[PDB]
Amino acid sequence: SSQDIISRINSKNINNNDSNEVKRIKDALSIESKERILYPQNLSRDNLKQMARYVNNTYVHYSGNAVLLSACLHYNIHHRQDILSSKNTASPTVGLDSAIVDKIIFGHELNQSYSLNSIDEVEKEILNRYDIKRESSFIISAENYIAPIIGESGHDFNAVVISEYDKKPYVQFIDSWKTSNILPSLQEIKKHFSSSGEFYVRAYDE
Ligand SMILES: [Cl-]
Ligand code: NA
Ligand code: NA
Repeated sequence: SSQDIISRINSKNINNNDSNEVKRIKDALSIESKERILYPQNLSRDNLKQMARYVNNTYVHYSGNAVLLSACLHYNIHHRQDILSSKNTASPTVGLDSAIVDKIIFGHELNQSYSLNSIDEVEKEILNRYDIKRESSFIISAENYIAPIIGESGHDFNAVVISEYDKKPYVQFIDSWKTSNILPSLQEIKKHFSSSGEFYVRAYDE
């Protein structure tokens, strides 16, 4: 599947209004294809921390862009391998659309949920999907995430359902961009939102 990403990134069939965005992705993205030991089928919380650390290969003093980081991490989780990572030096906020990122990484726009009104409701929706279909990995899009200095802004992050021995499955939120706290608790991540709340969930399906 990594070779498909390479084919799409380099293709000539791109509207030149998108070519700058695609060049930004190309410059940021690294693809490690060497055959290595996979992560386990049943992921641990520790596995998620290692995966989140891997995707964010930005230079010191650069933050990268959450839309690209979250897509990379989602892709890696899906394949149970550290394949994609970002060294993006471009803006954390502007110049990357989730639609273009999804087309590049996954080969299509991912289907988004209906809008959810709180991170609590996100958690419940994800647990519902896990209960019914055992869907366990998602990209979360938030409309009014409070980022340092800039304030309310769109933000993408991840969530994975972790199933530990003899414990109820729980949602682990993962924010590979927020390197101060890459595995926030619900309570912690809620601090970054006021009531101005809108969230969407999406996931890659093969
Ligand atoms: Cl910014
Ligand atoms: Na950095
Ligand atoms: Na935090």
